[PDB]
Amino acid sequence: MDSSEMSTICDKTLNPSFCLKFLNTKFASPNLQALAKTTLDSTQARATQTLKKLQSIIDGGVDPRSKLAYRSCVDEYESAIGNLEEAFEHLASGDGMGMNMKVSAALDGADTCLDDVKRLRSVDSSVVNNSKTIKNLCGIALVISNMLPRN
Amino acid sequence: MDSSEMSTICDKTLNPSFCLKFLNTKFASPNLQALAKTTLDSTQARATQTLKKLQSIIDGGVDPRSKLAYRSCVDEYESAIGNLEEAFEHLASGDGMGMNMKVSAALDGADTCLDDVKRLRSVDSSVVNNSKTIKNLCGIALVISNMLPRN
Repeated sequence: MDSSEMSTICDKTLNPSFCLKFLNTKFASPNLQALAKTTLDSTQARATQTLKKLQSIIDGGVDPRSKLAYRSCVDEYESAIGNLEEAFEHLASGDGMGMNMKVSAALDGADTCLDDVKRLRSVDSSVVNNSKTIKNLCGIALVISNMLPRN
Repeated sequence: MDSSEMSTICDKTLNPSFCLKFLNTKFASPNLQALAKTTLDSTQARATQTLKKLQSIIDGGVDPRSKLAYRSCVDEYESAIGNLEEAFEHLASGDGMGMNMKVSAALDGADTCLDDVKRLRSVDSSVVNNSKTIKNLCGIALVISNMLPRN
């Protein structure tokens, strides 16, 4: 919370100290774990969505050529999901090293689906955006995991 | 979130803009409603606890003199709870005016239990602290409600 507004508010109560301690406790600047935990939630969500949509596009039928490219993405994402899950376990264990390994793996995954899908004459934007989004997110996670305190 | 750390983090990703937009969205400085909403939650919680404990002290028996002072507090708090509930409805409706009225009412309530209980030779600290705490909290709410945009 803005140190400004916080003081602008407490400096009007019959007990600034209490008010300041309360607001600071309630709206504190995020810690590294929390930043990482949020980022992984977003990536896991995004990935899950992509996997549900890839399966969909495939289930409704598509030309032999696309169906192959997409089936590729499906396999890539199933791995990605798994890696992200493990990465979450590591973040929980405070293992930034382990987390970093895992997220990198997922990032590739996302990246690979993109490749396996670029040469298509037409692609579902949903899958492309999500894959790029997931790469951006994963990038953030990688940075954060590095700042996690090591052994 | 610290504009510093935020930049310290995004300035290491292959896409600062995205990362910055993400983190800023995810960990944004609280708005007035949110500050008020949190404060009321804390006060409502605190009040409810006090009421459950006042009833308790009374249910287990106490000398005629204390039982009267406490029964007083019970009535004061039952009103306080109600006022706080209404205040919550107002905050929801964006009625800072209405909210302010209601919280003031509760503040008194808290304050009154304190009076009705000071002349006792001995008091349950739990009830005293909670009442002072609730007054501090209510104070914050009063300030905030005033900054809520008016008609």
